[PDB]
Amino acid sequence: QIANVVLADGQAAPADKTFEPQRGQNGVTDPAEWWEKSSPTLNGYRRLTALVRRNAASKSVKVKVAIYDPTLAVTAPSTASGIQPSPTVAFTCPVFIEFTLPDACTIQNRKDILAYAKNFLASATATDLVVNTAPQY
Amino acid sequence: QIANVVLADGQAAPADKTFEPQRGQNGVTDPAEWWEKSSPTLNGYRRLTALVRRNAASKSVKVKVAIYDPTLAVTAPSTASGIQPSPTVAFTCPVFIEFTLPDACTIQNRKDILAYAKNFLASATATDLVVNTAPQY
Amino acid sequence: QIANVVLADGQAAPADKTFEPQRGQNGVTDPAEWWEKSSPTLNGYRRLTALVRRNAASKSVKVKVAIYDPTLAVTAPSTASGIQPSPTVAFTCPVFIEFTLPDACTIQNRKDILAYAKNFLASATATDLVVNTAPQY
Amino acid sequence: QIANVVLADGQAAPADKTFEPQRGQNGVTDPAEWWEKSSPTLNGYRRLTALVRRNAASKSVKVKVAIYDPTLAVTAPSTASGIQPSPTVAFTCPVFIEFTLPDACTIQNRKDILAYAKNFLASATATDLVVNTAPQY
Amino acid sequence: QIANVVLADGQAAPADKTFEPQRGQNGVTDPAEWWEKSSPTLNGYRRLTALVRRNAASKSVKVKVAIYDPTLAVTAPSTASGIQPSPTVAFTCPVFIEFTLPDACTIQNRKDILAYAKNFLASATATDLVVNTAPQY
Amino acid sequence: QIANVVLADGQAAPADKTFEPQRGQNGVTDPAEWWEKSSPTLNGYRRLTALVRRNAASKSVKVKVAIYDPTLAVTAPSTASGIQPSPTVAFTCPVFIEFTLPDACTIQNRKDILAYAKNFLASATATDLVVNTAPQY
Ligand SMILES: [Ca+2]
Repeated sequence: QIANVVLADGQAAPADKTFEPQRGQNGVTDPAEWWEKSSPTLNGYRRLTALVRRNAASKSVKVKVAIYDPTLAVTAPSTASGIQPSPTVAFTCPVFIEFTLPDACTIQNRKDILAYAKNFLASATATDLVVNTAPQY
Repeated sequence: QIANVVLADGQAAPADKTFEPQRGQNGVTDPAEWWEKSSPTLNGYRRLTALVRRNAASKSVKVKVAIYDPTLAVTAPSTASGIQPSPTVAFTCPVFIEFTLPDACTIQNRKDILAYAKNFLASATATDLVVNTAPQY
Repeated sequence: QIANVVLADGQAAPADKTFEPQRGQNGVTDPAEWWEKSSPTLNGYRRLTALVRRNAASKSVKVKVAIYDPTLAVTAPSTASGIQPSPTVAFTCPVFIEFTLPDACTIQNRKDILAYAKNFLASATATDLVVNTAPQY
Repeated sequence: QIANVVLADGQAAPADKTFEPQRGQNGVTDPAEWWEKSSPTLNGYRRLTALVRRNAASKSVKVKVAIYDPTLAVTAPSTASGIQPSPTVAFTCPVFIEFTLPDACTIQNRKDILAYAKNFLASATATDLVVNTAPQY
Repeated sequence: QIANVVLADGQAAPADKTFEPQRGQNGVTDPAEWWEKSSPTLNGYRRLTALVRRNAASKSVKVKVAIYDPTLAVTAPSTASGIQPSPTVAFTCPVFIEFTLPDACTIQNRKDILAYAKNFLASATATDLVVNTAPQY
Repeated sequence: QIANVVLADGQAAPADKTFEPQRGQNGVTDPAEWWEKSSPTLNGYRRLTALVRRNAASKSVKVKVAIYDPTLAVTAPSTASGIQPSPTVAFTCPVFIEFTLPDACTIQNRKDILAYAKNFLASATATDLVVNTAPQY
């Protein structure tokens, strides 16, 4: 069932960011969505989308997850020819994650694949890969 | 620099699977690759690919990671009209992970996004999502 | 083997700027690269590239080194958009250095040529040449 | 105006090599040139060229320096008794150095870039690079 | 990762020749290379290249190794007094070694084939073949 | 003169596999060949070919050696014909070795090059290279 999810950010001391749910997954067209509600306006909310859809062509199940972390732009009180500007997004950092699981697969295989993903993302080589934006020479 | 990466599988007690490197990332066309070497033939090797490529159109850096976990099929000593069969793959479970990081982003933003990914993948909602193949109702 | 390089800027009291290795050279095509990471964004990094490449045509070995020092443009919050733009580079100061070493080249000759280069660049005539942008009339 | 330049060669104790000014910088067309004039043949004169020219289109100042160190060779070793083989130029070790300084450039930026160049060339990584003939892997 | 390699030359008592790693294997494109760096000239460096690449079409792994031993020659014997003739490369003795291992290949088969190669090269028939320059009639 | 060659396979306790001479080399066109005769049928023989050939173009002498180790496919009585097929080869592991020896080549240089080859193939880096199919990263 759906409840908010708590993700610890990247710092010395992690600070838990809570994503409260906004949508349940309906059918396979619509993914379930979670919003952080940290900043005052919507543009500052961090987003989490998750969709489990069965693909009958491949006789398999797909799992798509997305994490959108937006950072707002630095504003100024005096905007040209008009009003003080509403807060806007300067850029946003996404993660996309896609698991695919065939129909003939084991519960053990699913646990294997998920643990491989989480342990790699913890691993220092993934940290080198994303934080330093560096290849593997 | 490149060294093998150790990922703990999904069990009661994790069993470390070691991926020894086979390729370094060359340019942006070619991703760096790691092979598990657990099974006797190649088809049983588990794979890990990682590529950091700068996309100049979006003025940003992309990071693509893939984990391929194949399970072999159950063979029989007597194959029709010929020889005992070589081990073949029955199916394979992949993860794909894509980070994108704009040029104007902070080291803090990169650490944030990676920690969000790893903490979610550890989270029980991600476990519900992949292991049980269940939506969020 | 690759390891960060520490160069001292020109001032009253010079400061050690450390170029951490961000990409190594394992092939002949693409040079090795070091990134400073003083500024918070990728644009503000100081760069150092170094390629050693055997040229079979001249039966020789070329060594190309480049040092890029960018001066980030002062970015103020927009007078028109009210929205401070992502940090940009107003201009960059490069050095390019090329050594060529023939196949019949003594270790002593290599030491000689590197010494002439470094001692000239330290020399007050090189200072008159680059710092004061003055020729020898 | 123009003055001869003395550089320390690479040895246990550096031996000052003096480059006499044999021609000064014409203007913006022909670079200034200095000649060591140590060897008895004109072959073994070491050379130094330096030119400072403002590219008005690019609104910048280019500074080009070159150091030419020749190594000679005779058909057969010298006897000091009869007519002996005149020496050929076996090879030449050049350094080329180029600075480019945009027109709206600080004197402090010029000092910075020259310092980065000279401190790097003194650095042991530059020594591993050029003297040892080994790239950074 | 990559480590220098020491080979015993042919003499009454073998003299260990150490090949330092001057460049590692790029990926699947450029082989790893090792340099002896014993002789004073760059001519007399002995070379070792090794590349391991999976041909995906042929479903196999190629392993290519090459050993380059140069022998130098001067126009006239050295005097140690005056300017002397720089040395030319008289000739080079290469070995090329290629293994191909199909994808469905046993680790025991790999051990077998490498053992056959090494034991043969140690064998006195290989010695009669290559050292003595005499075929098997 | 031709005589059988005895090579030791890689195992716990290595076994001497004897290649009996089955065809000698008396001409330059076709190499000499040795057959193992372990298996009962011709397909299961291990092969060794060796050609020493003077190349007048390069004023040199080439030596080509090849070792073919076939792994016979497990042949079970037909599931369809009920008739076990004649034994076939599922795959084969070759080694190819090429020495080239110029006309001006010292006996000592030949000993050197054969020694470098054999000692490298014995070397643990060669084992990491072929047995583990791993590059030098
Ligand atoms: Ca490396």
